[PDB]
Amino acid sequence: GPRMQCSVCQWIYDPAKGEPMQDVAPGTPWSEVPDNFLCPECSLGKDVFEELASEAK
Ligand SMILES: [Zn+2]
Repeated sequence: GPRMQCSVCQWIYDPAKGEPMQDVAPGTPWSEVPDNFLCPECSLGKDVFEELASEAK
């Protein structure tokens, strides 16, 4: 259960919470996360995004 963050607004993405109400349910691979996804605070082209996501191992 990793978590990412945007180096713009500073929004942490916890797969344990995610934005299931945005076409992205918890426990989702950042990879699967459709580029359509845009930080609700600093959208972002998913380019300024890093870290990990989705719970595993
Ligand atoms: Zn953000």
